[PDB]
Amino acid sequence: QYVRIKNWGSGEILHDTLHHKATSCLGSIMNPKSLTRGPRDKPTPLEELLPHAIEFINQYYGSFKEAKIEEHLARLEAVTKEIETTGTYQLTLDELIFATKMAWRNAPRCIGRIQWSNLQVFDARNCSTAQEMFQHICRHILYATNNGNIRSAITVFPQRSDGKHDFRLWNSQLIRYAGYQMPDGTIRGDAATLEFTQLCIDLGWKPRYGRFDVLPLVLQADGQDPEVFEIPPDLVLEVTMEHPKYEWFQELGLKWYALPAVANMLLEVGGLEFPACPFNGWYMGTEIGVRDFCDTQRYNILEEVGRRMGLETHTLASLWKDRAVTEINVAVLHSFQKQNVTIMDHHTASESFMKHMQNEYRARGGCPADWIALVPPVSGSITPVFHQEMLNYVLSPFYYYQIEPWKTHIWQN
Amino acid sequence: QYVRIKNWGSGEILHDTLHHKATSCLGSIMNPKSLTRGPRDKPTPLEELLPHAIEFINQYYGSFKEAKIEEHLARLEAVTKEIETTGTYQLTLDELIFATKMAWRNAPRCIGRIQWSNLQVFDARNCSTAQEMFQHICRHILYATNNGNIRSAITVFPQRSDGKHDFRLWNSQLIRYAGYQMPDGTIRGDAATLEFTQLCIDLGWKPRYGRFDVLPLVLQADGQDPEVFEIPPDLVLEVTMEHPKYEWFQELGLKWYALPAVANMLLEVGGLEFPACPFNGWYMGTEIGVRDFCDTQRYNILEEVGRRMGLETHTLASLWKDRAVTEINVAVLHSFQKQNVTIMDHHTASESFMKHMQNEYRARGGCPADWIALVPPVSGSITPVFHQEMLNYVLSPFYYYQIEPWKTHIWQN
Ligand code: HEM
Ligand code: HEM
Ligand SMILES: CCCCCCCCO[C@@H]1O[C@H](CO)[C@@H](O)[C@H](O)[C@H]1O
Ligand SMILES: CCCCCCCCO[C@@H]1O[C@H](CO)[C@@H](O)[C@H](O)[C@H]1O
Ligand SMILES: C[C@H](O)[C@H](O)C1=Nc2c(nc(N)[nH]c2=O)NC1
Ligand SMILES: C[C@H](O)[C@H](O)C1=Nc2c(nc(N)[nH]c2=O)NC1
Repeated sequence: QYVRIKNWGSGEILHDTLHHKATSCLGSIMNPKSLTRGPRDKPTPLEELLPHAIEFINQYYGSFKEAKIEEHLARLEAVTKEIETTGTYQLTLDELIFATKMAWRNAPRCIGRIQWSNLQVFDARNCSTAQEMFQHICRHILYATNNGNIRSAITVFPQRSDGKHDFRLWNSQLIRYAGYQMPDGTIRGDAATLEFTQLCIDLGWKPRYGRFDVLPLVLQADGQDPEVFEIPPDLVLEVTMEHPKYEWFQELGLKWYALPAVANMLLEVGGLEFPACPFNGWYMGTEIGVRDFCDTQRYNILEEVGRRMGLETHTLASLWKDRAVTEINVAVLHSFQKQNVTIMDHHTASESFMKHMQNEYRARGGCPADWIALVPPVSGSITPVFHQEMLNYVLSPFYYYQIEPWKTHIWQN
Repeated sequence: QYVRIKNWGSGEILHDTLHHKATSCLGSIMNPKSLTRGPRDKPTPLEELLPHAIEFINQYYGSFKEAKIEEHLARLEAVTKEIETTGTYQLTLDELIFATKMAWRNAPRCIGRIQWSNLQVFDARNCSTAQEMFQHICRHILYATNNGNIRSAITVFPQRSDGKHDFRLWNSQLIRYAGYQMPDGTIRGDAATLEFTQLCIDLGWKPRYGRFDVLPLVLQADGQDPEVFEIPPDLVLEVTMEHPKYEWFQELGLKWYALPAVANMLLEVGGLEFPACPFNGWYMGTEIGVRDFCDTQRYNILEEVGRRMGLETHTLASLWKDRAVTEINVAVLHSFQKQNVTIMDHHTASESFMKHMQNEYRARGGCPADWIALVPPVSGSITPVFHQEMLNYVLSPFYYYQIEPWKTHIWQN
C-alpha cells in the first residue's frame, strides 16, 4: 500500500500513504503541462464540479479538532443547492483561508512550508476593475513588506466564471526589474525580462534605462485588455548590497527588492479556479545571491567579483567560482540583516523543511516534494534535503501554473 | 513526435527522438526496481532472446561508416543458429567492445560520457574460478591505475547461463575503505561500510581497525560461495591530502584511493546478461571532497575543518559550511595534481558533459540523462548542467543495478 522513502543522512524511514489522494522522465522540465491549468470558454461541467466541491467540503470539516457534523451536513446541502441554482458556488472566508494554506501546504516546490499556517488572506473576490486590482495589490505589497519585517500574504481575486472574464496578473512576480537592449548592443538590467519589458513599453510604460527599474503591474480585470500601473516607489523596499569585509563590494552598485511575490499562478480548490491570486513569503538568500546575481542569463556578476577578489578567473580547477559565489551569498545575507529585512539562509531553510516534512508524515502520512526544486542552487549535499528521498504528486487544493496570458488573450482594441 | 528540451543558460533548443528507442514521481529514489535487473533460475526464454539478439546485431552493423551487409547477413544467420542449437549465443570481441562503450554511452547518471570511446576491454569470459577472477581484477586495477595516469577499463566475466552459475563481485567498488564499530562506541573508518566490513570478517578477513583499511575482494564464481581475497597493497595507489595554503590540513591525516571502480553492476546487451563486469574511469573531485569527506554518514570532517579555519561553526547563517567544503574540495584537487594522479574538477566535468550532450543529439537525436545524478553536490547552478533540461530513459545496451548478492544467495556450506 504505502511507499517507503529513506533519509540517507539520518537513516530514518518514512511511509507515504498520502500519494493515494493524488490526481522517459520529464521531471527536469521547467513548467510541464501536468502542472499547468489553462484557459476555458465555458463553465466547469457540473459532473466535474459537484464531486470536487463535496470532496473539499468534507476535507474542510474533517480538518477540525472538534467535529461539527451538524454544520457539515448543512454546508454540503447548501453548496449542492447553490451549484444547482447558479452553476457554481462561493466559498466562505474560512474555507478560502483554509484552501490557501492547504494549497501552500501542497506546493511540492516550496521549501518554506513549515510556515504554512501563518498566512494573511486578503479577500478581493468582489473586485471588478483594473484600478481596484491595483489598489488591492498595493495594500498587499504594503502589508507584506511591513518595513523589512516581512509577512506572508495572499490576495484572492474573483474566481473564474466561464473563462471569458478572468482576472489575471500578466507579471511573473509583483516586484521585478526591467531588462533593456541598449543601443551599443549590451543588455542593461534583468536580461530575463527583455520581452516583458518591451510589452510594458508597447502598452504605454516609459523606460528609464537603469539597472534596477521596477517594472509596472500589467493588470487584466474581468477578461478585458490589460492596463499598466507604475508601482508607487515608497512601496518598493530595496536592500543595498554590501560585504562585511570587502569595501569594494558596494562599488558594484548592486541591490535587490525585499519582497518575493509570485504573481501569475492559479489557485484550484473544490472544482473552483482563481486565475489571480498573488502571494508572497520572504527570500531565501541563494535566490538573489546565486540565481539573480550569478546566472549567466541574469545579472551575471560572478567573473567581476572573482577578479575583484584577485582569483584565477582563467583556471576552472582553481574553484574561483565556488569562492566567489559564496562571498556574494554572504553579502546578500549580511546586507538584509544590516538593513533589518527578513531573510533566511539556505542551510537554515533546509533544516526547517526537514522538520516540516517530518511533521507532515506524522500528521497526514506524506509531503509532496520536488527534489529538483527543493535542493538549493549551491552546497547541495551539505544540506539535509539532498539526502532525503521524496515523492512528488499533485493534491488539492493546489497552485497551478497558467499559460502565458499574452499567448491566449483576445484583444478588445 | 520529438520532445523539446531547453538550455536556460544559452537559450539553445534540442529535439529528442532517441527516447522512442527506450524500454507520483519516483525519480528521487536511490536504486529503483526499474533500473535493477535481478536473478534468475532458468535460461532466458527464446522468444525474448532472439529478437533482442537480432536487434543488437543490427545495431552493431548499423554503426559502421562503411556498411558491410555481406557480413551482416552472415552474422544474423549464425547467431540464430547458435541460439537454435545452444539456447544462447556468444558475442564476438568487437561486439562486446561495442556493447561496453554503448552501455557507457547509455548511462544516464554518468557525467564523464564524453570519454565513451576510450575504453580498454578485458575479456574474461573464459574465467571459471574465484582465484582466476582475482587475477583478472588485479590485472585490471594495475592497468587502470597506471601509476596515477588513470585509464578507463572494464573486465567482462562470463555471461549468465541459467542464473544458477552467476559470477558476482559482492563489493560495491573495487577499492573501498572499511568501517569499524569500536569498543568505546565511536565509528572508525568508512561508516557506510559497517555491514559489509563485518561480512568480510565473518568470511575470514582480519580487521586492522584503521581509518583507511582497504577492504578485500569478495568474489563469487560459477554460482558458488564467495571467497575473500586481500588486494595486494602495491596495487592500491593513494593520495595524501594536503592544502596549498593551510599547513594544518595534512595534520588531519586524510587520504583517498585514486581508482574509482564500480564493481557490482550488470551489463545487458542483446538479450545477454553479464552479472560481473567491474569498470572504472577517473575521479571527479567533489566525489571525495564533498561526498566521502563531507557526508555526515561518511567521514564527516566538515565541522573539524571549519573550526580549524576559525569559522563561526555555531551559526549557520555565517555560511561556514560553504567556506569549509570549498577548501576541502581545493585540497583534494591540489593533492591529486601534486602527486600526479588524474582527476577532474566538477566545473570542467560539467562543461565537458554539455559538449558531449551536444555531440549526442547531433549524432543520434538524444542523450539519456539523470539531472539528479548529473548535477554536482556543490555549486549546482554555477555549472551549466543545472540549467539544461534532460530526458531520462533506458536504452540497450545498458548497465543495470543488481539485488544485493547476500540477499538472494543460497550458501553451499
Ligand atoms: C515564508 C517564507 C517562504 C519562503 C522562504 C519560501 C521560499 C520559496 C522558494 C525558495 C521557492 C522556490 C522559488 C523558485 O526558485 O522558483 C518557493 C516556491 C514556491 N512557494 Fe514558497 N516560500 C515561502 C512562502 C510561500 C507562501 C506564503 C506560499 C503560498 C501561499 C508559497 C508558495 C510557493 C509556491 C507555489 C512555489 C512554487 C512557485 C513556482 O513553481 O514558480 N511559498 N518558495
Ligand atoms: C573517464 C572518467 C569518468 C568519470 C570522470 C566518470 C564520473 C562518474 C561520476 C561522478 C558518476 C557518479 C558516481 C556516483 O555519485 O554514484 C558516474 C556514474 C556512472 N558512470 Fe561514469 N565516469 C567515468 C567513466 C565511466 C566509465 C569508464 C564507465 C563505464 C564503462 C562509466 C559508467 C558509469 C555508470 C554506469 C555510472 C552509474 C553508477 C551508479 O549509478 O552507481 N563511467 N561516473
Ligand atoms: C454525498 C456526500 C456525502 C458525504 C458524507 C459526509 C459525512 C460527514 O463526514 C464526517 O465529517 C466530520 C467533520 O464534521 C468528520 O469528523 C467525520 O470523520 C466525517 O465522517
Ligand atoms: C530478421 C531480421 C532481419 C533484419 C534485416 C537486416 C537488413 C540489414 O540491415 C542493414 O545493415 C546495414 C549494416 O551493414 C545498414 O547500413 C543498413 O542501413 C541496414 O538496413
Ligand atoms: C532545468 C531545471 O529544471 C532548472 O534549471 C531548475 N530551476 C530551478 C530549480 N530549483 C528551484 N528552486 N528554482 C528553479 O528555478 N531547479 C532546477
Ligand atoms: C536521495 C537522493 O537520490 C540522493 O541523495 C542522491 N545521491 C546521489 C546524487 N548524485 C550522484 N551523482 N550521486 C549520488 O549518490 N544525487 C542525489
